[PDB]
Amino acid sequence: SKTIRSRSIWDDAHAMLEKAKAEGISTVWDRAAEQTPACKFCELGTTCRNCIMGPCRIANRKDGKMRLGVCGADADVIVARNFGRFIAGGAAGHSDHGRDLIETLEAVAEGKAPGYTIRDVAKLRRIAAELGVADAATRPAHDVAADLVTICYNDFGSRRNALAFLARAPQVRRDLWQRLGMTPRGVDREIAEMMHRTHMGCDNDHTSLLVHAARTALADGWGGSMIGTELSDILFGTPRPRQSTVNLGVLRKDAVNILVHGHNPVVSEMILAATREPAVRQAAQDAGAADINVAGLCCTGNELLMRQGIPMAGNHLMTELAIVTGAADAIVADYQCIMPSLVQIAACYHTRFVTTSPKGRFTGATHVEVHPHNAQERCREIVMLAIDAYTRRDPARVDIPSQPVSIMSGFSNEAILEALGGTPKPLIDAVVAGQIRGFVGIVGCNNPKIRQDSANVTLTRELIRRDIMVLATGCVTTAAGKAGLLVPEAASKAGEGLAAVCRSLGVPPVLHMGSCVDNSRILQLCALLATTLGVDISDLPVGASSPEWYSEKAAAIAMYAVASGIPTHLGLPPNILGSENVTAMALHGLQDVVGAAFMVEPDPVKAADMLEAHIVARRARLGLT
Amino acid sequence: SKTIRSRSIWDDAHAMLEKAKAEGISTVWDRAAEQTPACKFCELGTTCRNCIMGPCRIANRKDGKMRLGVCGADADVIVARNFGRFIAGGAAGHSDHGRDLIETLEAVAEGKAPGYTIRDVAKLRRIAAELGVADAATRPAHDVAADLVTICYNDFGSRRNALAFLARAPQVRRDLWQRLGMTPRGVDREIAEMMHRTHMGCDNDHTSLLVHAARTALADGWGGSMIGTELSDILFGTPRPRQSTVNLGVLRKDAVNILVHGHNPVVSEMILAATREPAVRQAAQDAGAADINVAGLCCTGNELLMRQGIPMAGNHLMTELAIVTGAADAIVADYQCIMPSLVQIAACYHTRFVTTSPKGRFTGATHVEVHPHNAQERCREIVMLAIDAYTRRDPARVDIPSQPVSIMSGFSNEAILEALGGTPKPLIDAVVAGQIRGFVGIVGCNNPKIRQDSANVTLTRELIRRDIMVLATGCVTTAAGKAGLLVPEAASKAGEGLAAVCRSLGVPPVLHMGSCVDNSRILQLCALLATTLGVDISDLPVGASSPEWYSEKAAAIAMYAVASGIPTHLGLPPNILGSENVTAMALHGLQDVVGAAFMVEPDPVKAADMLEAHIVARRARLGLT
Ligand code: SF4
Ligand code: SF4
Ligand code: FES
Repeated sequence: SKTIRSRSIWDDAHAMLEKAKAEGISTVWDRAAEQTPACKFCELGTTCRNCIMGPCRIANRKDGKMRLGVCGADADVIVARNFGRFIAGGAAGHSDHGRDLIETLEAVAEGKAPGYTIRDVAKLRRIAAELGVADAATRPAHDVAADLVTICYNDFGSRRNALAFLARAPQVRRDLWQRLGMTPRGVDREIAEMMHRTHMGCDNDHTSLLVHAARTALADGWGGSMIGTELSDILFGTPRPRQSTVNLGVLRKDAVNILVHGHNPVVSEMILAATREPAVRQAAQDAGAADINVAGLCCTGNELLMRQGIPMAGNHLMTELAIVTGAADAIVADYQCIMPSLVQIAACYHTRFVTTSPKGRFTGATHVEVHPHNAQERCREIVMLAIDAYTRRDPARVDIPSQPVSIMSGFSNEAILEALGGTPKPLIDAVVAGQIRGFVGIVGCNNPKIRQDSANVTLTRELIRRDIMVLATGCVTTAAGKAGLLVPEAASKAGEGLAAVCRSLGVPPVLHMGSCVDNSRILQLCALLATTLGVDISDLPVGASSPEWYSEKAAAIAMYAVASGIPTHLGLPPNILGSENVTAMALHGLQDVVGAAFMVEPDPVKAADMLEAHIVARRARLGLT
Repeated sequence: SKTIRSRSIWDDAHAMLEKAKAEGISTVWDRAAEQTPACKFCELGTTCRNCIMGPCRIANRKDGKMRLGVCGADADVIVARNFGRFIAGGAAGHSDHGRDLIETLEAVAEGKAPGYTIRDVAKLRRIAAELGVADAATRPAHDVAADLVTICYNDFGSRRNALAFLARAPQVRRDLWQRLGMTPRGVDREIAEMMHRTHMGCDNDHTSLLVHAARTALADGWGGSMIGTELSDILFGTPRPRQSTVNLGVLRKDAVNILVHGHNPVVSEMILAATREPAVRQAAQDAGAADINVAGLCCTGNELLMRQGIPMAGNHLMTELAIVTGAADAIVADYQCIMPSLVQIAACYHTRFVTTSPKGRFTGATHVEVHPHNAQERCREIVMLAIDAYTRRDPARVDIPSQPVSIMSGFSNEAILEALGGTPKPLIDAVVAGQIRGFVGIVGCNNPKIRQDSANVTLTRELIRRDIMVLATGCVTTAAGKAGLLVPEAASKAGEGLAAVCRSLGVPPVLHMGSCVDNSRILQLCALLATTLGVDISDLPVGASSPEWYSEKAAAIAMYAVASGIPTHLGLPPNILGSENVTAMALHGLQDVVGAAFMVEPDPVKAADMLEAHIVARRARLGLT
């Protein structure tokens, strides 16, 4: 229908929205329509529930009433406090993700994690030496792991002056954070101090609350997310370039289709291993299946895509539609961005909805809790549930749409530097020469307010055309992939400068750099370039963008990009427009403080113009053409 | 007027409300009226702002729409997540409070905190030995302090299985927390994990979220609050019984009046020490003042009351009215419960409003930031500001309304056990004999929804009539004090059994046990009694009540009281009544799990009936009349 066509740009999504409509299944778009219009105070941020002297709303009335809360807080404080807690929720998701990776590596170091090993021992020694472990190159790998585990855990403590990975930032960027009071000291500490500041009668200055919001988000990018990325590479291998496929067509009628959903790869890496055991493959064969086919959703799909080339089934707004195919025999979920509607839609079919984390509980789900010491045993049990669910699949309701699209994935910073001969010198020369005018990381989510991936794909096309290389992470990866932009042949869709560089390296114009925690790879690349050139990150021709973000995590990623000197664009505004002072600080004031600011622009073509203008100005300050 | 009469039960509050009305000064009651009626969805908790697919509201509509959020969360999840963040904000207040006391003690142990010492070396050695410091009885005091600092910091890390002070709870209670997965592991970790669970698509089971809320609150009472209390006694002294006074009459017309506001006594102890320096006193008398007069507000006033006997000017809803007296020459604030309206009301007078913590910033306030390495220097500077403001006090607008009421304060557990001869046996004997039928800790705030202190005083009167001893902390202290119930002579207002025990020990029927962190003193006392009798805290004839609470911290205290087996009464409900399942869990379901539950009752007499009934049932299970 006209309505179905306006919800997404993808054929596989349209087909499933027709199927869901015919079957009477409501989707995220339907509930988004119901929640429209939204509460004007909640939209603007001028509402507060932090105590039961309230709840309060700030209104502009003729009689001057309701200008302040019961405690006396004005709109600036109330909007800033809400935005501060919004950021802290996002940093906390990445905080727990990074914490689980430390526990897993500690379990490996102690020999209490059957089925886990240190896949990349060379990276473990490099990271441990970088963070100061003594004799990281020669001591036994388990000892080196235990000492890195200790360094990581101490960043989750309250005794550090600065996070351990903060050393990667240029000295000028560290001096700036120090003068401003933004230096992140502890991953959990900043979140706790934010929750304390936003309590009634604590931090009642909107400038102070936003400064600590930056510090909280910086504890994510250079802490929770960076620890998660680096330890994931140690535990499961550093990504290298590889081919794979994307979209709902990666589901097979003839196979047990297991969709992994969530973020943490500690579970899905063992799910994948259980599917390869001979006895488990025998059960699938005894059930009439040709194979066991694992496919990814959202960031845990990105994780298996970067390290294993596991095909990605879809991104955020594709998750419900993947069950509508009738071929999803099991959804295995850990945490974050797993819509509870999946439980009800799975109940419409044979699909087993299996939760695996103590933090990711869903009423009505099948809970098989997974920890490092039992993951190999539990994941074997979970795949068996999927094989059993496969036997009850109704074939008359199976409709897997579309043909999978080829993609190239696995562009970690190690892979990037390897493709350049080992140093960033060829990369820097291309920028100086003007072949690659700059880099933009397009990151983030889908959002029902925006036609699915319309802004992600348009902005990607606009940027590579202007010789601006795109680094894609998160749910943008699937948008760039389904658009055919994640393959080296996509250089024909770039400008002459970017196309020529890409064709000499054999890489696509859009580099898939992983999941949402892997946005720390972009911080690492930016820090590595600024240090080499002897400048700040705010001098590099770079930018960040999330045209269709939804989550608190995307807010925290955008905030730590801005606080790190990266001009960051958002397609939709946060719930802050009720305060002009907070809005001006987010859009303009931060430029005077951290060298970068937020941009809110729903037109992806204007967004490309704005990101390009920042790049052009930074190129001028570097003395480039 | 009739309106002024309905806002408070006290004459000193009535006089300042009459004064503020003639001077055209809006108070917290005026703003509460503007915010009434409140938003229904915010009141019920059935609104969510956790992502920008929303904001969402859950409504009971005839057309069936808006039953779920955009992500699919129902009312049970949305209300439970809101309550979880509500609890986390309260636990974070106490967390940063305890973290600051660890920092002060560490600065003292390092010799980098002029003017601070270890005023109770005896308690330092006892506590450090209790938590496992080697040779704590004989090693140098600073060395023992450094080891206790390390132990305390580790509870602010992520490597422990249980907080250090949890060993105080009886084994049966620790085994229960373990089976339920409620054991608090890290003060900051539980807060960070709660913010992760409440992110979209993580924890979507209201039972699970509520269980982690109890864990998050238990990390407060047995962690942040208990560390804050014990380290404050080590740094500033263990409280002992002493006489003092309460209400706005503690302000002197002929003296420089410095009101200390907030929670942390690291500041106000050095403020008081600054007013006792001879050269500082000479400056006040050279300015025309008879002396410098320090008086307390809220919990930092409780701290100076417990350890120094400093008179208390008032509690929560008295803070604005204390400036309206015209005699408040300076307000010294740290953090929590400091209404931003105090800056505006101080601007109506000569009053200087001074902030001292980097976490408690107020636009327009005079910021003199205090840290252990410069507190002695800065606090002298703050008192000099107070003397200078005193020279500008307009005498025609001064109106100190009442005569202070005598109180007795300082009833730490150490003081209680000393009064009993060193063992709990005389107390246990009184309870077995029926002279003291039970204990109820009356804790918590004021709230404009309830006539100030009307429910606090009425419940306190009702409980001591029934031979139930009351333990008072927080802003209840000022209510019980102004009603004359904090002196030994108040035994005449108690039943025959409690009066006899009180006259025998020479103590009041209401024992002031300190600030809001000092509610950990109540947990310690219950744990000591349960351990001595070989039962659970849920077997003791005990109760908790906050008849006029408002803050997130009061909610957190109530949650860890219930989770520890103490039946807890709230005069007003949290924003949870939009979910019957969550309300039934808090009011009934928790009884089957932790042995206690919440009670919501705005009638203080019925609150006494419910509290007394729980105590009677527990006396029966112990085999008592
Ligand atoms: S903190 Fe202030 S603005 Fe927020 S609900 Fe409480 S009284 Fe209202
Ligand atoms: S988390 Fe769910 S209920 Fe809350 S605002 Fe987002 S979509 Fe709505
Ligand atoms: S729902 Fe209460 S203000 Fe938006």
